[PDB]
Amino acid sequence: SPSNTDYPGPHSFDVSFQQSSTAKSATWTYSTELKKLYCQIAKTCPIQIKVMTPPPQGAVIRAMPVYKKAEHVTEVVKRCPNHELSREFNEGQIAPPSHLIRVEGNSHAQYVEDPITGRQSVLVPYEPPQVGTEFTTVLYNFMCNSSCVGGMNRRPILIIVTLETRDGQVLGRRCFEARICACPGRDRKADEDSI
Amino acid sequence: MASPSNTDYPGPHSFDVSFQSATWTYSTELKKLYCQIAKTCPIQIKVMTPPPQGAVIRAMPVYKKAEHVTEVVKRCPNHELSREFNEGQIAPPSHLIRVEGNSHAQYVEDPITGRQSVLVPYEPPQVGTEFTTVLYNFMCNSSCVGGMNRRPILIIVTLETRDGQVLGRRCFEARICACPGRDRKADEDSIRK
Amino acid sequence: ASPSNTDYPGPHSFDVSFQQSSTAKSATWTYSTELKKLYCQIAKTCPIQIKVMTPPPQGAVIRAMPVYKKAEHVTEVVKRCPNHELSREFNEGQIAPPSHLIRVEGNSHAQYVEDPITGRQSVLVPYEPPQVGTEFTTVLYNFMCNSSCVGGMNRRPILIIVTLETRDGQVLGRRCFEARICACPGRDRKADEDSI
Amino acid sequence: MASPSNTDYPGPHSFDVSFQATWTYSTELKKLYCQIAKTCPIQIKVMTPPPQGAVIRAMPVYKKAEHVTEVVKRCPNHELSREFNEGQIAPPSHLIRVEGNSHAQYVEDPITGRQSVLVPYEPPQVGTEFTTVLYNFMCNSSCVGGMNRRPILIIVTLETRDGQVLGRRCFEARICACPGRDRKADEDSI
DNA sequence: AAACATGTTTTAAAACATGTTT
DNA sequence: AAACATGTTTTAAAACATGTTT
Ligand SMILES: [Zn+2]
Ligand SMILES: [Zn+2]
Ligand SMILES: [Zn+2]
Ligand SMILES: [Zn+2]
Repeated sequence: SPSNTDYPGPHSFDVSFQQSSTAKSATWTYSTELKKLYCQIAKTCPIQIKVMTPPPQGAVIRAMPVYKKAEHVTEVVKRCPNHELSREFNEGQIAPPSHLIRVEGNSHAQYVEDPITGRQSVLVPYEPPQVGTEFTTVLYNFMCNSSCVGGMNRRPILIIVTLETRDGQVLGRRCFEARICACPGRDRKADEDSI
Repeated sequence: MASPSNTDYPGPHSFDVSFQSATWTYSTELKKLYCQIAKTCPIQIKVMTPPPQGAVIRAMPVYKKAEHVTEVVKRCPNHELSREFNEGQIAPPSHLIRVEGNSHAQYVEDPITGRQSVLVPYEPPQVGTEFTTVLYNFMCNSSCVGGMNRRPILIIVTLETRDGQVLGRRCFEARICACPGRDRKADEDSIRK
Repeated sequence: ASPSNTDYPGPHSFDVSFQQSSTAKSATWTYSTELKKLYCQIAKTCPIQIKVMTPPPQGAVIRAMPVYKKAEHVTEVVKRCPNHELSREFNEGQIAPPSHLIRVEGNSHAQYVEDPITGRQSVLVPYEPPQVGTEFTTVLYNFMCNSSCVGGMNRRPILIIVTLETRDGQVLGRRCFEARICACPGRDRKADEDSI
Repeated sequence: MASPSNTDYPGPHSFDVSFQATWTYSTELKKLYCQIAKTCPIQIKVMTPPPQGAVIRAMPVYKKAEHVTEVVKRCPNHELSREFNEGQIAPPSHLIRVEGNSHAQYVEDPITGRQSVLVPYEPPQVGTEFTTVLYNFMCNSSCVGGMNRRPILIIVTLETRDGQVLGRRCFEARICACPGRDRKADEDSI
């Protein structure tokens, strides 16, 4: 299984979330001290990238899901069959109906499965912020609930976003848990009460 | 052309269907069948004069709400592809309704309408029995995402001539769920308005 | 492969049967003919009646071998649970291997045997014709574990396979019956009977 | 010698044991009902600190005189089974085990053949009034080949580094499958 | 024999988790 | 949001099966 350890690296690589409009019906929200994303299915979810020094030539940003619990860590993470086949969300998408993670607003995006591992992940060419901007924003879409039967089956997962050299050398990586449910607002308020 | 009829039609042979926290339960006041997935469901047929020759009994599911009637009712992709319940089995894996205990049961998909149903040759009751019994199995829960997506359905059991002329028809709503007992009681209190 | 359990009267019309089952409510054993099943308390002696219609050959023998009833289990040898196999109780000064489920009492020629390849255990007795004026040759069997013995039969039904054989193990006849070794043969039998 | 004593002896340090489902304890019957292998928390209390290498020993013994002389051990089934015996520092025969303490040491008396398990005594955590010991019982009371439904008593003893007894408390233990049911049973029985 | 004892299974009820409707 | 809907899990109670005690 692939690494899931925070490694800031040569470019002080960092992922973070802009304000989580606590406005009850927020499409997604983020608990900082839980290191957890609460996102509704398919809704676009902006992620912030910051680097302390410019990265290599044609560096890239990969996003890969993986289960949290040790017992499942071995098993790939993809969309449950119901979702993989159903008409919704698939319409005319440049992404394979199996991949749980999609990037929005980037035709340079490119999805991928590893012949060997057969693990699914989406890559995007790193691109520095615009003038007077501190972050590079990447738009993500998560295509199944963390409760789809025939998929995550209510089995927690976490996203492993990593920065890499055009040829796969790991320049940095960060990780957060992701529960994609119907009420991120409520499921977060509650999670913050279990303690 | 139009969506299959759902009006009761006793017909010339006075065709009627009836039912005897168990595997299922039937509310007569709501004409609705509550039952667990894949479990066996006994349905009682009754006629008052023997039906014709190759007379058959066909069961076909169809959505209850007008908003959905035009969509064929089938199993969700999950269940249709799963190994579970489809191992040794002659029912095409997509068919919602199956019949167990009858080797003559034949599944059919309309070449034009694409509708799926399962027929059984009609046979009179056993000697001293008043009912011909048919054993039905329902292969998806009503809530199956990718399938019925909790849209209510009606079962349309129809007595037909060897060549598909309808001789009788009875209907009832079917709610395939995990706790027929609970859910039925729910609907019952719901009207306790 | 798993040994055969089909009745085979054979050339000598070999048959097995049981005398009165004395019901008594507290009988040490009882046999249901309609279920071909023997109900009997552990260790208590169990008389079985053999009958032939023509004398068997020379060193002809009678072998009794237990085997699981259900296909799911047929391949597992039937032996005593570890508790009983190690206990002093019953193994006191016995000539019989402490692991063997079936024993025969009252016969010094009885010989226990474990198949070197199959590992199956059985007990043989040299065949002897009935006493003068008697129609049956009687064999006294003892069953050393209750059916429910954890670590052993674990409530898996068994069948007893009594077989008439040639001095060199060629089978001449075979009869079978289910055996339920329990604490209240009376109760349990009545149970199975009401059950149907 | 004679069979180990079972009389309560608070001793100089006012040694006492008590209890805070997987188990339940009846105070009126001084009897512990609990499932096999499931963890059982027991609360020790002293009023003055025990000596140096002071230890807490737990030893099972039959309750009825008819049986007191027989060592209490695991039935052959459980003693040989792989189940509960895989990676274990406890000898597979010992009825009583302690979980969560690497210093726990099992012992068999060379002469009496009795088995028990000791744990070095340690004062409660700061702001806690009880030292807690986690006990596991590895056979049901009914185990054929073992306890064969003969009731037992647990004898938890506070001892000096060299086995001089400083305090002793006792309680009956019934290891079964439904502590709840069985306890209610004994309660109605009276 | 009848009543009990006691581990297992079956059934029933609540409680959860989480998506939808009002 | 608040209430509901609905499959899963947890807990509780009965019912079994079967050996022991009275
Ligand atoms: Zn899905
Ligand atoms: Zn389905
Ligand atoms: Zn045994
Ligand atoms: Zn044991």
